[PDB]
Amino acid sequence: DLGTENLYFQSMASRPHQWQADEDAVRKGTCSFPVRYLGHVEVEESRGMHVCEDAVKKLKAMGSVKSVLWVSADGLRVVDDKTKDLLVDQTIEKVSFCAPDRNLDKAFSYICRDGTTRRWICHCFLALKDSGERLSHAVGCAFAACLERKQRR
Ligand SMILES: [Cl-]
Ligand SMILES: [Cl-]
Repeated sequence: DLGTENLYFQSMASRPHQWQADEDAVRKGTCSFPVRYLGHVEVEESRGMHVCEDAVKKLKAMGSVKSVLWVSADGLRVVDDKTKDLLVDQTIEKVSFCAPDRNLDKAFSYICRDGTTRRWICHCFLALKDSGERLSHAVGCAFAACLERKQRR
């Protein structure tokens, strides 16, 4: 869809003195979060706070993998805890939108376009030690860092 959040505005709002460390970590490619990867789902939109919520409830009603979600300015990565296998390597430039969940506080998801499959694909998570919004803030820092480096280049 067409719809744009002011990234600067929401950066200034999200100021718990725990997330101060997250921003410098995302830029320095060291930022990680313990998660449970729910899976990917077809979604009818590139963005939507409720569109995500839906996609989460699809998977939560379907049937999860212990992993670590890594957040850098170049992309998001999910590494398996059991096998240490790289499960997901999603580039930050083809990520459309991300958001936490109004009704699942540990939930975090992001939408992305896959040009080969020609569809919008959500990717849901349940954080183990953190809140869903903490993760989303981290990925927003990526969105910012990306745009900022693309402007210099
Ligand atoms: Cl938005
Ligand atoms: Cl930088």
